[PDB]
Amino acid sequence: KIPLRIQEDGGITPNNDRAAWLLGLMKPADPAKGITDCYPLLGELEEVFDFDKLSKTLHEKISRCQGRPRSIAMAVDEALKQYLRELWEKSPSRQQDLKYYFQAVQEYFKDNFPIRTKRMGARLRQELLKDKTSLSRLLEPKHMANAVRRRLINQSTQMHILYGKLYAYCCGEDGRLLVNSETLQRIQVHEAVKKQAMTAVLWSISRLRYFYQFEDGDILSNKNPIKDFRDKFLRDTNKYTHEDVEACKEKLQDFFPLKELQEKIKEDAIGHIVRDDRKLCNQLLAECVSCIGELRHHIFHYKNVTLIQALKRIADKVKPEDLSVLRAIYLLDRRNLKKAFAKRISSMNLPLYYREDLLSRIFKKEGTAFFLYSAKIQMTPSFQRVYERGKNLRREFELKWFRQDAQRALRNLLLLIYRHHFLPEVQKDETLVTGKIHKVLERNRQLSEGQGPNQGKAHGYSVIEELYHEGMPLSDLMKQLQRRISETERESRELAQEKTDYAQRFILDIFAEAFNDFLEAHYGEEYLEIMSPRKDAEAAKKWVKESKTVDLKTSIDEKEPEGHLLVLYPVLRLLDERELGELQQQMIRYRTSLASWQGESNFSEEIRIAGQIEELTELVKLTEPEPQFAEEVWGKRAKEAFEDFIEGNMKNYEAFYLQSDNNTPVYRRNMSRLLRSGLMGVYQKVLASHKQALKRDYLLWSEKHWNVKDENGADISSAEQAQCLLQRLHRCKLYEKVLRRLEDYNQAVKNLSFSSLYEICVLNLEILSRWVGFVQDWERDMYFLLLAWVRQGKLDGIKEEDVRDIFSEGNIIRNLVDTLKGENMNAFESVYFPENKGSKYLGVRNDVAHLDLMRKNGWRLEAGKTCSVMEDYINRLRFLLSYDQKRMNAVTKTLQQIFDRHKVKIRFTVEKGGMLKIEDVTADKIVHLKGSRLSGIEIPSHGERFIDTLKALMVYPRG
Repeated sequence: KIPLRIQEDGGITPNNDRAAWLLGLMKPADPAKGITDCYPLLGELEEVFDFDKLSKTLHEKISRCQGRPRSIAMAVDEALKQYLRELWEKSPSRQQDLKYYFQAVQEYFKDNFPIRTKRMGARLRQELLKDKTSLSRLLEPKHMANAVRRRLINQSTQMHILYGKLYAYCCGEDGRLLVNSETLQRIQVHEAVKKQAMTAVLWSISRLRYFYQFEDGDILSNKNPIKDFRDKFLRDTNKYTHEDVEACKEKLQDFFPLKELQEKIKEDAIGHIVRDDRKLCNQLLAECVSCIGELRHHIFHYKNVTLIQALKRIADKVKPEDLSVLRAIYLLDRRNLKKAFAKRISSMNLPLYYREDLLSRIFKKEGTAFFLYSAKIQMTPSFQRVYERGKNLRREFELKWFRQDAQRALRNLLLLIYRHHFLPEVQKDETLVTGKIHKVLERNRQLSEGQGPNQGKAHGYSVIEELYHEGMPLSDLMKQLQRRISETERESRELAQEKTDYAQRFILDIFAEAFNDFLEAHYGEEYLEIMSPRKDAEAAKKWVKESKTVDLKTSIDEKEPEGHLLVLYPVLRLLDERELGELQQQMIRYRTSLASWQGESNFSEEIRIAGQIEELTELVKLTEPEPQFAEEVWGKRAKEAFEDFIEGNMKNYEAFYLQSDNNTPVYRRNMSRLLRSGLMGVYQKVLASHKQALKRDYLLWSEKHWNVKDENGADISSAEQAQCLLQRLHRCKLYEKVLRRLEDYNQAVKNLSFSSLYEICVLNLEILSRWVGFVQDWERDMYFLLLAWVRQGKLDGIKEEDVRDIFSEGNIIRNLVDTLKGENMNAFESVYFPENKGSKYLGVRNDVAHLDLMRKNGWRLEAGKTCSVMEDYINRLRFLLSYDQKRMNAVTKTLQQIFDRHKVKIRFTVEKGGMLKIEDVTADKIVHLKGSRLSGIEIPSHGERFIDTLKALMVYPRG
């Protein structure tokens, strides 16, 4: 049962004694009164509960355990139960509160002194029990009393948040969602999509700050100072010279297609605006502000329970009539779906490995069924996972497919058919996927019988066979498979991974079989040409000239863009590829969850609109502008962004930057991506004393001439021979230097080509995006916390309306301080951690939400501070998220996961007062020839320069 029940008169009543007890725990007291504790009942209980005698008795019991962690744990638990029992017996008047208090202390002692060590944390705690200092600290009467209080306080806060969400959704005006068991899941799904949508909005505002060259101010506000600045921006010739105009147009080009728009109008109402460079930039920026500004103050607030309803409301206010420039760009990019696929084909070396006749055989065949984006539902595997599983399934067999730059082109070719042609047909008919289920199931049963009886436990598809009969559609079984994943994950973290693996393992098998069969029925004879990759220089050149003939099929109307979809376009076009993917997956999860529901609203639009948004996301990704340069552009932003990272002068290193064009011409693809991210301003100040392009790396690349010889004594003079030599041994110390030389060669080429710097730039944006997500979780939690406090008369002088003004006006930190005064401010501050006080960690939300780390000014400290900038944010963020646990300690857990993804390791040390300091960032150790014969060769996954320059970013100011 849900611990709260929604009444007919608008109130909410606890559904259990524990719920009411946790609801009534908090009772604010003003500093004028003697009471300074917001939880006086806890004070009375800790006065009753003598922890000194507990500590003394437990120490005496442990003294006879001879230091054995298991014996110590048993002694503590028996003495615990004894002491709890006489405390219960001699205290009859307060038994109800004591019940929950012994529940809390038992939970604490079970967490710290685990009886059962089937989990890693329990084993680590038992190992820590060996240290005398650790046992002495854990036995402290006080420390052990404060932690018991904190566990009770955290439960009270979390139960109060549940009150806020139920009132905000199911009791606001007319009960938008009927109260039921499924209510909690529906609210979580609605909140998840909104926060991600809000997260994408904050990333777009950074670009507006970048374009206007304006900071420390709300660019989206309509007050007289800021509004006047934007209206006359880039208009006055006296203040904004033509060179200033050129710089702004260059930044906008990386995101919006401007040269294409100007060319189209010249070939052919709004021509006067576009023909002038000054007016085109001014008008386009203003329309983005109007769409983003109203989008910011619509996702939250209460007239729109769903994100879709918030989009319709903005569409009515912001019509396409004043969005004329946005409409023109939308129509151009939708119409330019011919070139978009043409450059996509060339980008993956497709025409430089295959002839035109075979390429036209697949794509252009009496009208193609290549759709831009299928309505593929959640859990459908991506191409990469199925391809890796396909070869592994072939590995044991070594079907007719999944056979083995040559392999890169084959993977790229098979990706295009999978995601553009195979999936839409799977959506139409499900017999391709559902019909192949039995073949996978029968194969695994034979595998199980091939093992010993002692190893045949936990058959992989045992549960799947129970769920599966003959007749359900793919989606229905897909819902069934997802149903088992969600239900089991709530039971145990250990079994969640072991049972999410068996579900996904079957998922990879079933899709591979259908993909193989589908290819036979459609191509048949072009098979042997597919895996016959032939290099051809002249083939690529003709495809570049003769292009823009391949066609795609979309459901988007070609004449009238819809009102709601047009609002999203400035937000989507101002995001990077990493952010676009994250938002797209949320709509897939949102739409899929909606389908399983049977709510009494008939929907019929949320499902339809969500599919439209996903298709629009794919269109934006394909039509990404690709301006090479305009001759002078090289002697511009591109030049004044990397000269400080290169030793000597650009006159040197001429051989490396003037190689064959291929896919990396005189302009580096990485060098263009670094500028687009907008972080080069930060790196010119932080990583200034780290030369990315050195002479030592250049000398090693050009003058190759290794002393190494082959197995026959012949010298190696090219990396191609060594790679063949390295792979030849793959299929003693002589090959020690062979792979070491290649690894040292790779580090030089990665440093010179700026591929090492781009790795950090992707790494840096992953850290920032996670911190923005933490802020969104905190902001929505405080909204529901204050909402419940206003109800049932817990806050004073704060009416219902004032809370909505704090979180829906701007500068939440400022309004929260002003509105909450005296008792309320003290009551609100009783949930966080005073670990190192500071009394200013609430101000880190502005630093994260506004993305101050993406600017030169944001990378600065104060006189008092000593820890580095990255170390500074972590401490405040941990304090900010200290209102509840898990999230507080997830700041460093996700940071380690992100570094793990890049094959790097980071370590943190606990200082005095709980402050965390970065000790070192060490590279991983990838092993080749593992286990086989000699001990596995250990080599770092990254070079010396990459680790050193990554270290400086993490500790910019100092240690």
